[PDB]
Amino acid sequence: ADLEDNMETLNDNLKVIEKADNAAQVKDALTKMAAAAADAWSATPPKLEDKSPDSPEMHDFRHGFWILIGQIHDALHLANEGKVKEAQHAAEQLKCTCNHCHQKYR
Amino acid sequence: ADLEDNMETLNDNLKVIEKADNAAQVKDALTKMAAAAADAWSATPPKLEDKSPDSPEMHDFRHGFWILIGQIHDALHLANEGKVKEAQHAAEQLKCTCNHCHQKYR
Amino acid sequence: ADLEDNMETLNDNLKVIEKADNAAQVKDALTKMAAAAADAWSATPPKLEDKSPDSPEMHDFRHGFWILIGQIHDALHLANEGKVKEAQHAAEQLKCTCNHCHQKYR
Amino acid sequence: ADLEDNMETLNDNLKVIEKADNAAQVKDALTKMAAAAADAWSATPPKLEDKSPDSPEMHDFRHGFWILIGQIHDALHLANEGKVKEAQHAAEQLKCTCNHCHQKYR
Ligand code: HEC
Ligand code: HEC
Ligand code: HEC
Ligand code: HEC
Ligand SMILES: [Zn+2]
Ligand SMILES: [Zn+2]
Ligand SMILES: [Zn+2]
Ligand SMILES: [Zn+2]
Ligand SMILES: [Zn+2]
Ligand SMILES: [Zn+2]
Ligand SMILES: [Zn+2]
Repeated sequence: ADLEDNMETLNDNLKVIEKADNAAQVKDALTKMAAAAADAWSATPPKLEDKSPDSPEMHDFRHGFWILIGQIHDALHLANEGKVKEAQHAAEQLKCTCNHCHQKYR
Repeated sequence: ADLEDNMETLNDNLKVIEKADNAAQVKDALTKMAAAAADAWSATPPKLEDKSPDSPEMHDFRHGFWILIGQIHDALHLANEGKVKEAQHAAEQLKCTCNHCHQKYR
Repeated sequence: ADLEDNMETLNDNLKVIEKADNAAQVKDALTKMAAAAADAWSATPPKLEDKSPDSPEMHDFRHGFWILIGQIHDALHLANEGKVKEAQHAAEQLKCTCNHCHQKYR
Repeated sequence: ADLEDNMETLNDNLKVIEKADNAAQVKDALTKMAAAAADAWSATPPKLEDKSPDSPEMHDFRHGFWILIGQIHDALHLANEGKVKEAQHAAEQLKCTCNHCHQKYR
């Protein structure tokens, strides 16, 4: 697993999608992101090691991945339909979710 | 890790919600189901062990957990809102997802 | 935009989906169901005409459609992917939602 | 009915959340946005009047509302729970959607 590695996968596969040529490239990218995001679910981050897993921050931290997992789920559907541009637009809109979690837990 | 133990978690906890006397017991059990479902997302079941990880069956398999994870998410909100009975309903409505996936790959 | 006709639309198109021969027949059916569900969202059922629209019953009632709308939304993706059978399965799975709402508000 | 009636409500209720006091003020405003979005789903904007209802921009348009509705839905929960801080957040993340869909039809 490892949290840092999962974030490597996310950041890298997002870039690919920004400069992807076709739907197939977008599928493969989003699919790998989905796996990293699901894997990162139960990772206790550095800045929350002193709290209980029952804490609001840990529930809020896990809540962030629910949002990310859902967006990728739906974004992959667009890719499967051959809609490269609206898949790329949805890939871009993950950033709002990425930034929100970082801004207060990273 | 073990997919068998992930289903054990999902089953056991679904019974816990079935008879819970307060929100805390529901919240906690739902949280355990979420971690299990997110764990099980990456797995490869027995009937598709030899088959490729990129097969239509495996795409639907992963998709089934995307639905379950998404339902567990909304249920937990309902529990967090103190709406215990509605969370218990929502937990019952998961069975459509459990059964649909079982009807085939189990 | 009557609630009875909206429900007539849901039930009739659910039958259409069961015996559909192509993706477009499923797409069209789901789109009609999507409209009926979006339309019925602001409705008040006979059992709660008396009650205020800000009551818990109406929140839970309206919330029922959020789920149905969400489920239809997803099943339409499956239809657009050419996954007709899985779209039919997802349609079959809607009845957990249909029955949950009827078992109390019908 | 009426597009402009629906859309003006969305930015107005945003400004309540922009600087609200409590879960009360936020929970109310969001529910009005939930009714505006569901009513807007069926509507046809002026720019793509000539294009078929089966247009791929009508689908971009409709799909854009499924995401807004879905995001409203989640912010509403956080407000019910008493997470007034996080409901604003989540309400902040709605902007990525608004301006995206606006980057064409507005
Ligand atoms: C929480 C809910 C998060 C979401 C959603 C995303 N990220 Fe994240 N990220 C998060 C944490 C707590 C950390 C710190 C890891 C650590 O051990 O310090 C990160 C880190 C990254 C990094 C690396 C930064 C570093 O200091 O090493 C990257 C490159 C990164 N995150 C990218 C990223 C992307 C692209 C996301 C969505 C598309 C995303 N993250 C979501 C917490 C969370
Ligand atoms: C696929 C998308 C699945 C979903 C969603 C759920 N389950 Fe499952 N389950 C699945 C498989 C492939 C199997 C077989 C595992 C094996 O190796 O035999 C199972 C098995 C179970 C079991 C039996 C436990 C065992 O001895 O292996 C239970 C009790 C079970 N599943 C429960 C369950 C519940 C409660 C679910 C949702 C609420 C659920 N499953 C979803 C595949 C999938
Ligand atoms: C509430 C959240 C509901 C959901 C979700 C669904 N239905 Fe429904 N339905 C609902 C009500 C309150 C009523 C009664 C309408 C009235 O004024 O009497 C209905 C009614 C129907 C009917 C008509 C049956 C009758 O007794 O007259 C049908 C055929 C029907 N509903 C079908 C249906 C289907 C197929 C749904 C999902 C796929 C569904 N409903 C969801 C409230 C709600
Ligand atoms: C499409 C998928 C849209 C989304 C999502 C949002 N908006 Fe929108 N908006 C859209 C259109 C096509 C129009 C033009 C309607 C018309 O005929 O005038 C609008 C208009 C507005 C307006 C009115 C502007 C004015 O006439 O002065 C407002 C205030 C507005 N939109 C706000 C708004 C907000 C706050 C949104 C999300 C939070 C949002 N819109 C999403 C298309 C779409
Ligand atoms: Zn979608
Ligand atoms: Zn777009
Ligand atoms: Zn909900
Ligand atoms: Zn209920
Ligand atoms: Zn889906
Ligand atoms: Zn199926
Ligand atoms: Zn949420």
